[PDB]
Formats: sequence, C-alpha cells, structure tokens
Amino acid sequence: PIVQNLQGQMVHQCISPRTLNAWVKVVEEKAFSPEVIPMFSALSCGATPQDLNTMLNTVGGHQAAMQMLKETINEEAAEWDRLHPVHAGPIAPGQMREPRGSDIAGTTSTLQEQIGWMTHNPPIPVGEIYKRWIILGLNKIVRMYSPTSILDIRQGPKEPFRDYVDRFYKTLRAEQASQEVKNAATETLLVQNANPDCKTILKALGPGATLEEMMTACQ
Amino acid sequence: PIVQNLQGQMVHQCISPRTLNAWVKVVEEKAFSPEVIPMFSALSCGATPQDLNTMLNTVGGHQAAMQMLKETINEEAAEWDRLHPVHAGPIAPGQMREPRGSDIAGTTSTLQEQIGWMTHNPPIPVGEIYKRWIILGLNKIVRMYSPTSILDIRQGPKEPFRDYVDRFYKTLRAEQQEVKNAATETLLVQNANPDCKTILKALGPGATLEEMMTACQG
Amino acid sequence: PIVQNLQGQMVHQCISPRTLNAWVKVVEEKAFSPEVIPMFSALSCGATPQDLNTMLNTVGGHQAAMQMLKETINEEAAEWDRLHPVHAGPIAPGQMREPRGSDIAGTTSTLQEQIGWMTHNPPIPVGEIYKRWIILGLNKIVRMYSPTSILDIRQGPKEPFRDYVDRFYKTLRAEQASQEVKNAATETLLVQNANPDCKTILKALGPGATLEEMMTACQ
Amino acid sequence: PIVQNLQGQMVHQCISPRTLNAWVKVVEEKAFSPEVIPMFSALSCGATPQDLNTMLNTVGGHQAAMQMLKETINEEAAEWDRLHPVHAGPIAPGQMREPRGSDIAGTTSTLQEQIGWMTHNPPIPVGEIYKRWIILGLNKIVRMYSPTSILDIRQGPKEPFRDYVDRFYKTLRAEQQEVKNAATETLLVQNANPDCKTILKALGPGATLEEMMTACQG
Amino acid sequence: PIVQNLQGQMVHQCISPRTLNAWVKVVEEKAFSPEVIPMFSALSCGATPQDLNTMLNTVGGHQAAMQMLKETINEEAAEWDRLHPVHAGPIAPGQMREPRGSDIAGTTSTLQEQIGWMTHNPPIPVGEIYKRWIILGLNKIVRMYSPTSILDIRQGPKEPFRDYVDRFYKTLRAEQQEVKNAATETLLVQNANPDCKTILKALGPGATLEEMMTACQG
Amino acid sequence: PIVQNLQGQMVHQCISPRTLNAWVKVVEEKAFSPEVIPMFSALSCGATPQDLNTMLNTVGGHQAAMQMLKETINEEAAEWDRLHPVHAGPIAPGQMREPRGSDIAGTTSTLQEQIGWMTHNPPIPVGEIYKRWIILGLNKIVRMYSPTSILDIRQGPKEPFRDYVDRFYKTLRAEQASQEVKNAATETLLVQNANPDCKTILKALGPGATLEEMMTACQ
Ligand SMILES: CC(C)(C#Cc1ccc(-c2ccc(Cl)c3c(NS(C)(=O)=O)nn(CC(F)(F)F)c23)c([C@H](Cc2cc(F)cc(F)c2)NC(=O)Cn2nc(C(F)(F)F)c3c2CCCC3)n1)S(C)(=O)=O
Ligand SMILES: CC(C)(C#Cc1ccc(-c2ccc(Cl)c3c(NS(C)(=O)=O)nn(CC(F)(F)F)c23)c([C@H](Cc2cc(F)cc(F)c2)NC(=O)Cn2nc(C(F)(F)F)c3c2CCCC3)n1)S(C)(=O)=O
Ligand SMILES: CC(C)(C#Cc1ccc(-c2ccc(Cl)c3c(NS(C)(=O)=O)nn(CC(F)(F)F)c23)c([C@H](Cc2cc(F)cc(F)c2)NC(=O)Cn2nc(C(F)(F)F)c3c2CCCC3)n1)S(C)(=O)=O
Ligand SMILES: CC(C)(C#Cc1ccc(-c2ccc(Cl)c3c(NS(C)(=O)=O)nn(CC(F)(F)F)c23)c([C@H](Cc2cc(F)cc(F)c2)NC(=O)Cn2nc(C(F)(F)F)c3c2CCCC3)n1)S(C)(=O)=O
Ligand SMILES: CC(C)(C#Cc1ccc(-c2ccc(Cl)c3c(NS(C)(=O)=O)nn(CC(F)(F)F)c23)c([C@H](Cc2cc(F)cc(F)c2)NC(=O)Cn2nc(C(F)(F)F)c3c2CCCC3)n1)S(C)(=O)=O
Ligand SMILES: CC(C)(C#Cc1ccc(-c2ccc(Cl)c3c(NS(C)(=O)=O)nn(CC(F)(F)F)c23)c([C@H](Cc2cc(F)cc(F)c2)NC(=O)Cn2nc(C(F)(F)F)c3c2CCCC3)n1)S(C)(=O)=O
Ligand SMILES: [Cl-]
Ligand SMILES: [Cl-]
Ligand SMILES: [Cl-]
Ligand SMILES: [Cl-]
Ligand SMILES: [Cl-]
Ligand SMILES: [Cl-]
Ligand SMILES: [Cl-]
Ligand SMILES: [Cl-]
Ligand SMILES: [Cl-]
Ligand SMILES: [Cl-]
Ligand SMILES: [Cl-]
Ligand SMILES: [Cl-]
Ligand SMILES: [Cl-]
Ligand SMILES: [Cl-]
Ligand SMILES: [Cl-]
Ligand SMILES: [Cl-]
Ligand SMILES: [Cl-]
Ligand SMILES: [Cl-]
Ligand SMILES: [Cl-]
Ligand SMILES: [Cl-]
Ligand SMILES: [Cl-]
Ligand SMILES: [Cl-]
Ligand SMILES: [Cl-]
Ligand SMILES: [Cl-]
Ligand SMILES: [Cl-]
Ligand SMILES: [Cl-]
Ligand SMILES: [Cl-]
Ligand SMILES: [Cl-]
Ligand SMILES: [Cl-]
Ligand SMILES: [Cl-]
Repeated sequence: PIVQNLQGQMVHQCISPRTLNAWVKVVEEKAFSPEVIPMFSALSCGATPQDLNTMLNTVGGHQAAMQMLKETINEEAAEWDRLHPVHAGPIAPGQMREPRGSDIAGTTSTLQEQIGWMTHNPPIPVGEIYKRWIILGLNKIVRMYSPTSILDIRQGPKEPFRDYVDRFYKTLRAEQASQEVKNAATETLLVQNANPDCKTILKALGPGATLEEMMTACQ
Repeated sequence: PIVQNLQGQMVHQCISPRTLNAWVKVVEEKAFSPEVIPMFSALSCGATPQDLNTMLNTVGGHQAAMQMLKETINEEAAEWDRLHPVHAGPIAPGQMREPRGSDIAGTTSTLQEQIGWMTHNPPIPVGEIYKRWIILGLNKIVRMYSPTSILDIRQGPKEPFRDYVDRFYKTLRAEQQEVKNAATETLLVQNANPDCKTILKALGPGATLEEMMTACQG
Repeated sequence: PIVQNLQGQMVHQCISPRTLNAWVKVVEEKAFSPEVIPMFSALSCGATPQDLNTMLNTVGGHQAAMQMLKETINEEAAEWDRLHPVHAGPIAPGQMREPRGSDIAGTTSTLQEQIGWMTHNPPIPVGEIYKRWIILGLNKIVRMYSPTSILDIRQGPKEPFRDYVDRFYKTLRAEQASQEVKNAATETLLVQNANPDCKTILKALGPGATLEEMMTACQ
Repeated sequence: PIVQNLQGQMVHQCISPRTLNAWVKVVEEKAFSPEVIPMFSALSCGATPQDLNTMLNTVGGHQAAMQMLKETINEEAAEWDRLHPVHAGPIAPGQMREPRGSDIAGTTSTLQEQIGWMTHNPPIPVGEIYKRWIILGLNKIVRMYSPTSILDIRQGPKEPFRDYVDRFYKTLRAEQQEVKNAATETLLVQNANPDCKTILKALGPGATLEEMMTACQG
Repeated sequence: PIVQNLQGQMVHQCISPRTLNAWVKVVEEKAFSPEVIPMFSALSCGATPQDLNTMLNTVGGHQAAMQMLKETINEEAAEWDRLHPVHAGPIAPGQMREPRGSDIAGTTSTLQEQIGWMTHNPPIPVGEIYKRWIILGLNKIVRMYSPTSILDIRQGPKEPFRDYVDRFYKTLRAEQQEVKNAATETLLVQNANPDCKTILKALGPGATLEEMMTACQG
Repeated sequence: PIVQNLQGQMVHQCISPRTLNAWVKVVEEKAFSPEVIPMFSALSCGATPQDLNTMLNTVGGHQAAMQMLKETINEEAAEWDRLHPVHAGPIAPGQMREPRGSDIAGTTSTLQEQIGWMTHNPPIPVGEIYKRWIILGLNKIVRMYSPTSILDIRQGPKEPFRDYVDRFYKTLRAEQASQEVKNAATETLLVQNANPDCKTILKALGPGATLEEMMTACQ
C-alpha cells in the first residue's frame, strides 16, 4: 500500500502477510457472500494496482468468477481510455505520463509508476480507480452466485418473523442495486409475503411502521 | 481510523486486518449479547464513518438486526438535520462544509471529507457522532434479542445463590439507572428461593451484594 | 492507554484487539483464580478509565462478581469524594477540573478529560486510581470464589510433600491479606498439618528450616 | 528486505518470522499451484538476494523442482553476464563494483554489497532482478506440474456450467496471451456439453463470459 | 520493560500481551525443564522489577516452587543489604535514593522509582539485579525437580547410542563446570552398554562426541 | 538483535517472543532436516551472541546434537584465539577490548560488550562470527542425522522419475559440501541409478540435458 510516513510523505509499504492471508482465507470461507466486498475493500485500503492484482491472483479456485472479473476490468479500462485519451508529448522532469486503462489495472504500469501517480500532487489515485472497477466486477459475481431471488422469500406458517426478515434482507443484499430499488422491494414484498397471521397484524400497523415495530408485533 | 502518529500528527490509518477479523468473529460467536457493544466501541476506536460502515458491512447474517440498525441511524440523522439547519453559501478556502446527517453516516461524504472534519481545528468528530448512533441502535437490538425478562428470573429451591445472581444480573444487563436500582435490592430478594429469602430478610436493608451472597452460601 | 510518543509527550493510544481478546480469554479460561489479578494489571498497563471499563464490560458471564465489583468501586468512589471535596470555581485556561470519584471510574468523565488528567503536569493518574479500586474489588472476588480454607489443607498419608505444599500456598494465595498474615498461616499450619511421617522429620529440622530444606527432607 | 523507514531512508530490515512462516506454509499447503507465484512475489517484497535465497532454502522437499529452479537461475545469470561484460579496474571510493550473474543470485555477493547496490543512486535492483529469474523458474515448475491439458477439460452431460468453467480456467492458468485468448471463446464453447453448446451457438460471437454463464445456468 | 525508542531515548513500555501469554504458556507446557530459564530470561528482556513480579505472579500453580523462589529472592535481598549499607540523608534534587533489597525485588519501590534507577546516568540496573536473583532461584527449582541422577543414566543393551547420549546430557543439564566436564568423557563411556563401551575404549582418550557417536552407530 | 533506529544508530532490540517461539517450533517439527539451517539463519538475523545462545538454550531435547554443537563452537573459538592473540594494554576511552573466542560465543562477554563490538565503527560482528560457528556445527548434525546415503538412492521400476529426483536431491542436500562435490554426485549417480526404462531414455539425451529436459523425457 501507500501510507504516510512521519514527514508528511506518502510512501510505499509492502503488503503484509497478515493482509494476504486474511484475504485468501475470507474467500476460502465465505466464497462470494455479500460481506466479501467490504472485506476486500478494507483489506485493500491504500492498495496500489500491484497489491490489488496480488490479492486477486492469490485467490485459489473460483476462476470462472475471476475471469468474469477480468472482463469487467477490461470494460472499465476501455471506458477510461475513451474518456481520457492520452496526449502524446515528452514527459516533463517533475510530472508523470498520463495513465491508460491498462496502467490503472497494473498490466502496463510498473510499481514505480503506480507510486508516482498515487503520491503525486495532486494524486492520481489509480489504486482507488482500479479498486472501483474490481468492486464493480465483484458485485456482479455476488449477484450471479446468489442462490435465491427476492420473490421467493416467503414466511413459513411456523417460521418466526425475525428469521423471515433475516432471509429477506440477506437475499436482497446479494442483489446489489440502488437503495431506491431496495426500498421498492421492501415496500412490495416484505409485508405481502409474511405468513397469514403476521401479515394481518402488520397491515393493521400501516405502512408507517418501522422494522422494529413490525418485528415487535409479530413476536 | 484517525490516530496520532509517533510525532503528534492526526493522520488516517487503514483499519487493521486484526481489527476486522476480531469484529467479525465476536459477532459470529456472541451475536448480540450485551458484551458485543463494548467490543464494537473499542474495536472502532478513532474510526471514521467509513470504518464504521466497513465494520457493520462485514457482518454476515443478522440482516434483520442490521436493517433495524439502518433505520435507527436514519432517525438520528434526521434529528441531526433538524437541529443543524444548513447554511447555504460557498465554502471558504480553509474551512470545510458543515456535515449533514448522511455525511456523518458516511453515505454522502467521502473519506477525505471525513478526515477533514475529524482533523479540523476545532474537530467535528463525525466518527464519534456516528458511533453514538450505531451504539444506540445496537442497544435496541440487544434489548430486543434478550430472551428472558427480569421478572422470570427466580432462584431454584436447590440452585446455589451465586448461580441465581449470575442469571439475574445477566438478564438485567440485557434488559436495558432509575429502574436498574429498582430491580436490585428488592426484586433480587423477592425472587430468591424461600430458604435464602428468609436469610436475606434477617440481614435487613442496606446489605451489600457481598453480604447477601455470603449469607446464602449455605 | 496513554503511551509516550517520540517527543516526550504522553498521548492516547487505542486499546489493541490483542489486549481486548487476551483479557476476555483469561477470564473465560481462569475465571477468578488468583493469577487473573496480575493478568488484569498487566493487560491494563497505562489504561484510561475508559479502557478499564471496556475490559470489565467485555467480560461475559460472572455478572454477580462484576456487580460486586461495581459496589466496591462505588465505595472507593464515595471515600475519594469524602477525601477530595471539589472546590467550585471557573477552570483556568491551562488547568483541568478536579476529578470526582465518578470521574475516576469513568461514569461522569469523557475520554478527553481522562487524557487531560493523565497527561497533565503533574499528572492526576485517574487510570491508576481506578485500577486500584478495581483490583481491590477483584481481590474480594478471588477471596469469595476460593473453594478451600487454609485450615482444611492437610497432607495425605501417601501424598508427596511437594503436592501438599502446592495445595497449601495455592489456597493461601486466594485468601489475599498482608504477608504478616500469610507468614502467620505458614508458621501455624504448614508443619502442623503435614502427615505423621513428614511432620516428625520437619519438627527435627526446627523452625529455622527453609522451604527448600523442608521439601528436601520429605522427598 | 530493503524498506523505507518512517523518515524516508532505505534501510535493511530482517525478514520477519511471519514472512518466513507464511512462505513455508503456502508451499506446504499449495505445492506449485499457480497462486503460489503471487504469494512468493508479495512475501518477497523488497527482498535482497539473501532473503530470496533464504525463502527458497526454507522449502522442505520438492528438491527436484528446486533444482530445476537453480538451473533456470544459472541460465539467466549466464545471459546477464553475456549482456553485461565486466570492465576491469579499481573501484572508486564512492561507487560499487558492477554485479555479475552470481552476485545477483547472491552466491558471490555479501549482504552488504547487495545493500550497496539496492540503495545506490541510481539503484541497481539486484533483488528484483533475481526475483524475476526465480519467478521465471517457478513458472516453469508450475507448468510442468500441471496434471491436465486444456484439451481434456470437457463439460460433463450433467455438470453445471459454472463448475466446468472453473475447471477450464483453472487448467488454463496452469498451462502458462495470444493463445490464452485462443482457448477462450472457442475452445470453451467446443468443450461444453451438447446441451449448453447449443445454447452458446445461439448467443452468437461476442458473448461475454457473464452472458455465456447466464445462458447455461438451466 | 525499559527499551530504547526509535530515537535513542530509554522509555518505559508496557509488557506486551504476547510476552505475558508466552511466559504463561511455557510454564504450563514445560513446567521447570531447563529450557524454561532461557525463555524467562529472554521474555523478560529489559524488564523492570514490576514486570518480573508480573511474570512470576501470572504463573498458575507450582506455588511450592514459587514460594521457594520468594525465599531465594529474600536471601539475595538480605545479602544486598549487607553489602550496601544505607547512608541516611535527604536526597538531592537530581539524584535518586539508593535501593534496598526490597526495592530491587519491587516490594517497596514504585514503578517510577524503578524507572528512575534504570534510566539514571549511570544506570542502577535493578531489573537485571532482580532477574539475576530470580534465575538463581529458578535454577534451584529445576535442580530439585530433576527426577533422575546422572549416575542412573545407562545405555540399554539394544538402545541406540544417540538416544542414550540424548538422555545423558538432558539429565546432566538438569543436574546443575568442573564436574560437568567430569561426567563427560568418562561417565558417558562407563555407562554405555558393553557393546559400545568396547568400541569407545578402542577410540582412546581425546575422542570428540562426534567421533564417539559415529563409532557406536552400528 | 542489533537494529538501526531512525538516527542512523545501530541499537539493541529485545528478541521477540515470535522469534523465540518460531525457532523452538521449527526444531520441534523438523528436527535437523536441512531446511532448519536457513530457518535458524533468518530467525537469528542481526542476533547478538546472547540471542544466539538464547535460541540454542531454548531447544528442548536433542541434547546430544546440542553438545556436539558446543564442541564445534569450542574448536572454532580455539582457532579464533590462535589467529587473533589478544594484545595486553589499557583500553582507550572510545575503543573496546579485543574479543576472545569465548567472548564471541558469549560465555565471557556481557551483552553490553557484545553491543559495543557490533555497533563499533568499524563493527566487529561477533554475532555473525558466532553464527558462522553455530551453522558450521549445525551442518555437521544435519550430516550425521541424515538416514540415507547418496549411493543408495536408486529409482524403482515403477517409481516416477520426479519422485526419484526428489529423493536424490533431498539426500544430497543433507550431505553438505561444496557444489563441485554435489555436481560430481549428480554426474556420477543420477542417470546411472535411474530405472532401466528411464536410464536408456536419458543416456540418449546425452550429458548436456538439463534436469527439466531429463524430467520431461521420463514422464
Ligand atoms: C466501502 C464499502 C464497504 C461500503 C459501504 C457503505 C456506505 C454507506 C452505508 C450506509 C450507512 C448508513 C446508512 Cl443509514 C445507510 C443507508 N440508509 S437507507 C437510504 O435507508 O438505506 N444506505 N446506506 C448504503 C448506501 F450506499 F446506500 F448509502 C447506508 C453502508 C451500510 C452500512 C451499514 C451496514 C449494516 F449492516 C447496518 C447498518 F446500520 C449500516 N451498508 C448497507 O447498507 C448494506 N446493506 N444493503 C442492504 C439491502 F440491500 F439488503 F437492503 C442492507 C444493508 C445493511 C443491513 C440491512 C440491509 N455501507 S463497499 C459496499 O464498497 O464494499
Ligand atoms: C463505552 C462503553 C464500552 C461503556 C461503558 C461504561 C461506563 C461506565 C461504567 C461504570 C463503571 C463503574 C460504575 Cl460504579 C458504574 C455504575 N454504577 S451504578 C449507579 O450502580 O449503576 N454504572 N455504570 C455504568 C452507567 F452507564 F450506568 F453509568 C458504571 C461501565 C460499567 C463498567 C463495569 C463493568 C463490570 F462488569 C463491572 C464493573 F465493576 C464495572 N459497565 C456496567 O456497569 C454494565 N452493567 N450493567 C449492569 C446492569 F444493567 F445489569 F445493572 C451490570 C453491569 C456490569 C455487571 C453488573 C451488572 N461501563 S459502551 C457499553 O457504551 O459501548
Ligand atoms: C544463509 C543460508 C540460508 C544460505 C544460502 C544460499 C546462498 C546461495 C544460494 C544459491 C542461489 C542461486 C544459485 Cl544459482 C546457486 C547455486 N548454483 S550451482 C553452482 O549450480 O549449484 N549454488 N548455490 C549455493 C551456493 F552456496 F553454492 F552458492 C546457489 C542458495 C541456494 C538457494 C536456492 C534454493 C533452492 F531450493 C532453489 C534455488 F533455485 C535456489 N540454496 C541451495 O543451493 C541449497 N541446495 N543444495 C542442494 C544440493 F546439495 F542438493 F545440491 C540443492 C539446493 C537447492 C535445491 C536443489 C538442490 N542458498 S545458510 C545455507 O547459511 O543457512
Ligand atoms: C506480480 C504477480 C503477482 C502478478 C500479476 C498480474 C498482473 C496483471 C494482471 C491483470 C490484471 C487485469 C487484467 Cl484485465 C489482466 C489481463 N487481461 S487479458 C488481455 O484478458 O488477459 N491480463 N492480465 C495479466 C497479464 F499478465 F496477462 F497481463 C491482467 C494480473 C491478473 C490479476 C487478476 C486475477 C484474477 F484472478 C482476476 C482478475 F480480474 C485479475 N492475474 C491473471 O490474470 C491470472 N490469470 N491468468 C489466467 C489464464 F491464463 F488462465 F487466462 C486467468 C487468470 C485470473 C483468473 C481467470 C483466468 N496479474 S506474478 C503472478 O507475476 O508473480
Ligand atoms: C501488580 C501485581 C501483579 C503485583 C505484585 C507483586 C509485588 C511484589 C511481589 C514480591 C516480590 C518479591 C518478594 Cl521476595 C516478595 C515478598 N517477600 S515475603 C515478605 O517473604 O513474602 N512478598 N512479596 C509480595 C508483597 F506484596 F507482599 F510485597 C514479594 C510480588 C510477588 C512476586 C513473586 C511471585 C511468585 F510466584 C514467586 C516469587 F518469587 C515472587 N508475588 C507474591 O508474593 C504473591 N504470592 N502470595 C503468596 C501467598 F499468599 F500464598 F503467600 C505466594 C505468592 C507467590 C508464590 C508463593 C506464595 N508481587 S498485583 C498483585 O496488583 O496484581
Ligand atoms: C542467559 C541464559 C539464557 C544463558 C546462557 C548461555 C551462555 C553461554 C553458553 C555457552 C555457549 C557456548 C559454549 Cl562452547 C559454552 C560452554 N562450553 S563448555 C566449557 O563445554 O561447557 N559452556 N557454556 C555455558 C556456560 F555457562 F557453562 F559457560 C557455553 C550457553 C550455552 C548455549 C548453547 C546451548 C546449546 F544447546 C548448544 C550450544 F552449542 C550452545 N548453553 C549450554 O551450554 C547449556 N547446556 N548445559 C549443558 C550441560 F550442563 F549438560 F553440560 C548442556 C548444555 C547444552 C546442550 C549440551 C549439554 N548459554 S540463562 C540459561 O542463564 O538464563
Ligand atoms: Cl504481519
Ligand atoms: Cl501489477
Ligand atoms: Cl448477508
Ligand atoms: Cl424479534
Ligand atoms: Cl507512525
Ligand atoms: Cl494486523
Ligand atoms: Cl487477521
Ligand atoms: Cl463510507
Ligand atoms: Cl452478560
Ligand atoms: Cl459466593
Ligand atoms: Cl493487535
Ligand atoms: Cl468510560
Ligand atoms: Cl495459584
Ligand atoms: Cl521436591
Ligand atoms: Cl522505523
Ligand atoms: Cl513477526
Ligand atoms: Cl511466526
Ligand atoms: Cl545470499
Ligand atoms: Cl487456480
Ligand atoms: Cl452462474
Ligand atoms: Cl517508538
Ligand atoms: Cl502484542
Ligand atoms: Cl496474546
Ligand atoms: Cl512491583
Ligand atoms: Cl533439555
Ligand atoms: Cl548418530
Ligand atoms: Cl512479537
Ligand atoms: Cl550470553
Ligand atoms: Cl530437503
Ligand atoms: Cl515431471
């Protein structure tokens, strides 16, 4: 990663063995459950493109998902090149060359160049741009590897309402979209798919009931 | 988090893999027992709103509780907005814009803006404000996920007094001061078994818990 | 905790996850054996009142003991207030308000105030004062949760003297008092409660025998 | 390794016990799976040739692979010597002698000489040059220890398409761009089972892997 | 402990949770085997008397041994007092009072006084003086808890010579130089079995242990 | 160990508990397999003679090997004294006394003296000299505790060539000597002791075949 030293300088630091192992283990244990995305974002805090590639490369298995990840990265790289065409010319002593999409992804850039972009004034955060592309691709994988659809989450006749809401929002979380779309699913399905006993109790509470109030009434 | 380096400067630091792992494991092992709140508060020491969102996001399962958490955060965010009406105008070179409720919660603010507020002079501690909202919401979850009421904790006829007081105060802690002193000293005696109850009335009012527990050991 | 940086300044540091976990685990594994007190004192090295409350709050179970701990803290807090009545008046720019008993215990003081007291010149060590109260209460719990009394430690007819002395001082350690009282128990009971074979051997050694000499003679 | 301290100076640091243990364990658990190469590259971040030799030396077993590694290193060392003919002469007070192939590999150079080259201005990065040779040799071992050829990866008649693509690209990664794109998009379809193959021809050319995998889920 | 920071200053540092845990575990697993002494000495590197008391206090069980340890410490403390008679008088602004035996042992001295002695110029190393007393007492415990005498270590008629020498020197280490050389070279041969003994007399005096072990492999 | 601080000064640092435990564990798990030597060298990076003695002393068991280690150290210490006779005379304010062999081994020198030698300008690296002697003795133990001789490594009639080469170089590695002697064993035995099918294939490849080429042809 790029961390701050004691002189106000942003300097490169080696990725720690604990960080490497933590990322490998979370993929091993959780596959592509939704909580793997925050794990990846935090473990790649301040990462260079090289560090991001290191983390993705150390993943064992799930190579179909990782290949989909590469395709998403290339799409974002192609879009970046269309939005930032490079301007030919000799690079000045101080400055650094403009980064292409393949430079952000770390395929055509060295670590020294990645450090130069990230520690520049103002910084060009190729690590955060690359991380955005990876997380975009990881969100697609979480979508695809989700076993259940939100329309199939129905409360059982003897299932506690808390367990039903657990399944509802677990399923809703794996279908990543805007909150306007997640609030729409809730207002469309959560009460309507509760079991008959709890459904009649919640409709009397009215639409203005909080989840806390809904869960309290169906205890 | 935002911590002091070895030379007195407030700088941003990445949340450590040990901190992330510790928080994930304690929720996995303890769910929403009362001791999860101090663990969260300590593990989020110096956290930015982004760190707090990271920690809450790494929680697997318990999405009903975590959704209740979002609603509590939105309630506190709305109250913050009502108490701090925004003043329109261009931001001066040095200062930073005043934060809204969604900025404290980290949904409409960048990490750099959060660092700017927290390292400002004087600091706007958006991380501690957000953490206050989260702990408020986590406390609601603990109280709701408490299975037993203090009125149902009664000492068995052959149950050691120590084990009964363990269960009593464990339950009282989950049933989240004016009433916690109310349960103590009078509900505790009333729900003791007849054998220990008779010993405790002889002690008279003003007995410490140590004196109460010593008198009912045998 | 409050640690020293590289400029001679005492600054606040976050309690580490390793420290939190270590304290939780030692309570889980050892309950209130006597060695939990040194574990707590070392793990709370340099702790603020907030850190001390964090450690006590993270304890799962043993809530009867922890409630006795609160009562001991309130007694010491009440005594501190009786010995240090606060003097009303506006606090000067540099100085800090005088700490009440509830401020030392962290119930009416902020972390910022605790840092101010502990890093003041001269420091008011509210963390060490609070720690004294907690350890006082923890010593009472170790006393109460000790299963055996020193008068019941008697050497068996075939029990090795070393195992008997192990039980003797293990029991004596859980009854915390002054060493004058622990030397009294030893001079009153250790030889007198050895089995007949070793007892007759030790009485011939005389009162001036060291424990090493006593254990060597009864091997 | 040679890392920057908290004040901008390039100083030598001892390889940590965690780094040593991590490298030993990953070889123990993963042998020469493709993901062992990124692990080695990251764990040897900033390494001197001595650190690289330490890491390779701590490997227990697999001495046939490790001997192949030595031969690859010697081949690259010989090429370095042919491209950098040595210039005889006394070394000036300030500078350092030019490194031979065996100096980069750490067999004829001391740790102090390696520090001198790596911290020179401009630096002679003997650690990264050596690491390049090692990873080149490790890549040869991975390819040789790959059990299956990409031509033998065919989807079973009842095998889920996801599992088939997992095996396909796992195998393709061990079979170490002009031909890796060649297997993709046409070998992948050709080795699918008749049921999914018929769906994939209807998608037409230009289908992404996401579109291919979505179409053969059921 | 009292360690140097990253800038040359001797400052107090809290004993780490890893150091505490390591010491507790080694006593739990190894009791008072001889290798417990080096572990204690290394784990107490730079320790104050308070740290040393902390480490000894965290030991669970073995209270007979730990009481023998206290008596040894008191013996050394009394000898220190006899060798350093106290000089009455008011302490000057700069200096520190001379330490008694109980001050070195940490029973009558505060942590701040211990820091003052250890960071003084010249330093009064109360931590290393105390540690010397503790290791002296720990050595007495190891010797007392050694089950076997060197005279009872004899090679079996079919026991490999290597295993016999392992047991011989393991026992000799617990039986805590003038006599340790005495057991070596002549007791070692005398307690070998007749088969290896006959080989070792043919080697003649002056044989190294390597030569002795090589000659009795088969 | 002796590490560099932030002022360019080489200062003493305590040996870490992780380093102590790692060395103890590797001896417990690997005994005296050849890879224990690199483990020891890396874990003793920058070690003082005191640290080296600490690591050797913490070894449980294998006391015959450790005694052979002491004898090797004394031989090297005696040779050092013969090559560096000490010159009597008062030590100047700045300088330090010349180290004897027993000073390098840490038996007659204090930690303060070891720090003085190692941080001197120019440094007298007693830690690296001692480490050389220990590794010399450790190499002798790996030799002696090797169960197999290189002449007994013969490929089985159905044994894969890769497994045979694994055994060959594992055995060759435990007999530590110069590479000229290890290249001699390879050119004398590796092809000659392959099974008849692979042996005839390799002899046709000729002596100029690499190991990669030899292993590919006998797959
Ligand atoms: C970098 C990473 C790790 C990230 C992130 C991130 C950023 C902001 C927020 C967030 C914070 C507070 C509030 Cl108040 C809202 C809100 N308020 S609102 C209009 O009412 O919805 N929106 N959002 C999310 C949106 F970005 F829009 F600002 C809020 C979050 C929250 C944090 C959180 C998690 C938690 F567990 C409980 C909380 F209290 C807060 N995380 C999510 O909300 C993810 N989530 N998704 C669903 C879904 F899909 F099931 F509905 C559910 C959840 C959480 C649990 C209930 C259901 N994270 S990242 C991603 O890049 O890797
Ligand atoms: C930030 C977090 C981590 C926090 C906190 C915090 C702050 C102050 C105190 C505290 C300290 C000392 C005393 Cl004297 C009182 C007291 N004195 S009083 C009139 O009698 O009430 N009050 N309180 C708490 C109140 F806020 F009120 F000021 C006291 C605490 C205490 C610390 C503690 C824990 C412990 F284990 C044993 C102790 F000795 C001290 N923690 C609690 O007391 C929690 N607790 N609750 C109940 C209940 F509800 F069952 F009674 C019980 C307990 C503990 C076990 C017995 C029963 N923590 S956090 C979480 O916000 O994230
Ligand atoms: C401080 C410690 C840890 C050390 C060391 C050290 C120093 C240099 C080298 C080294 C580096 C690169 C090349 Cl090119 C050669 C070479 N080139 S050459 C003429 O063709 O032979 N020689 N040597 C070794 C010699 F010192 F001479 F410079 C080379 C080494 C190598 C590192 C290595 C290990 C590995 F696993 C694979 C590699 F690619 C490189 N380690 C060894 O070679 C040990 N080894 N021994 C035998 C034997 F005995 F079976 F043949 C075998 C091996 C390695 C595996 C195959 C067989 N380490 S230490 C010791 O003090 O604790
Ligand atoms: C130093 C070490 C650790 C390294 C490295 C490294 C460098 C660059 C890239 C990389 C990044 C993004 C893209 Cl877009 C491309 C691309 N775009 S392209 C035209 O389609 O090929 N190429 N490459 C790699 C090439 F060098 F070519 F530039 C890309 C990588 C990627 C990182 C990665 C891994 C992942 F898991 C998922 C990702 F999204 C990105 N790693 C690989 O791709 C390895 N890999 N190989 C194959 C193969 F062979 F089976 F196809 C497959 C994979 C990954 C899983 C699918 C199949 N690492 S190292 C080791 O040297 O020590
Ligand atoms: C902060 C914490 C962790 C503390 C402490 C502390 C302070 C001083 C001493 C201490 C040091 C050396 C000597 Cl010479 C004496 C002595 N000399 S004397 C008159 O002859 O008795 N007194 N004391 C104790 C007294 F404070 F008075 F100065 C001595 C201690 C000792 C350390 C120790 C432990 C050990 F294991 C073996 C040792 F060699 C030394 N610890 C104890 O002694 C506790 N202990 N108690 C009993 C009892 F009850 F069974 F007798 C026994 C023991 C130890 C084992 C034998 C029996 N710790 S804390 C608490 O706040 O958490
Ligand atoms: C502070 C602590 C941790 C210590 C220490 C320490 C100091 C010096 C030495 C040492 C170093 C090298 C040599 Cl050459 C001699 C030697 N040369 S000589 C005439 O032959 O005796 N003497 N001694 C030790 C004596 F103090 F005497 F100067 C030597 C040691 C050695 C280190 C060591 C350990 C090892 F495992 C193998 C080695 F190569 C070197 N440790 C011992 O030797 C302990 N030991 N004891 C016996 C006994 F008793 F059974 F013979 C045996 C052993 C080791 C295994 C064989 C038998 N440690 S501490 C604890 O105080 O807390
Ligand atoms: Cl690490
Ligand atoms: Cl890269
Ligand atoms: Cl989830
Ligand atoms: Cl509920
Ligand atoms: Cl820092
Ligand atoms: Cl970490
Ligand atoms: Cl971790
Ligand atoms: Cl955020
Ligand atoms: Cl509880
Ligand atoms: Cl009780
Ligand atoms: Cl930590
Ligand atoms: Cl507090
Ligand atoms: Cl005990
Ligand atoms: Cl005994
Ligand atoms: Cl540093
Ligand atoms: Cl480490
Ligand atoms: Cl480790
Ligand atoms: Cl080397
Ligand atoms: Cl793979
Ligand atoms: Cl799929
Ligand atoms: Cl420091
Ligand atoms: Cl630690
Ligand atoms: Cl720990
Ligand atoms: Cl003390
Ligand atoms: Cl031993
Ligand atoms: Cl042998
Ligand atoms: Cl450590
Ligand atoms: Cl030493
Ligand atoms: Cl090997
Ligand atoms: Cl092969």
